[PDB]
Amino acid sequence: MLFFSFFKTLVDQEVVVELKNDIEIKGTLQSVDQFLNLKLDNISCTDEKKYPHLGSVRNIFIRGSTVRYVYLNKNMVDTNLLQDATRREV
RNA sequence: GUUCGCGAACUUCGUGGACAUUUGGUCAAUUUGAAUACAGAGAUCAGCAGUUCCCCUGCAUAAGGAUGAACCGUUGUUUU
Repeated sequence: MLFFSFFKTLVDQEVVVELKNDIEIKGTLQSVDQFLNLKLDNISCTDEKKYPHLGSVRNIFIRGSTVRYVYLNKNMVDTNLLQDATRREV
């Protein structure tokens, strides 16, 4: 519920998502749910070989388990609030 | 006395003017114990940068504005 909240707080965000099977895709995050899935608007290029065989796909739904990271910058994410939340929880 | 003019028989008589003078004119230079010299030793043409003041142009520093750029940021067996 902490992490879900955090994800929600990142609504409307151009972020790169590296998947398990060598798939790195950029996109503007829209919807966030209990199991941490990502629907990204406007799919753009990150790398040439790793980026998968898509083109006209402008909207996607990433399965939450298959993500390795969610590549944020240092100007795109919460931190000591998260820490506080963690502390509060057991 | 010395010249120029005119009257009478170049020559001479009768005659009217004019007749000072010197200072102010030393080549220097060198060889002398008068000779050599011989007037005395860079020119002209043309660039460029400098200096000052201005104007433009580009950069730098100071300051001081104006404005842009998407989008949210931080304190009982499949997604654990």
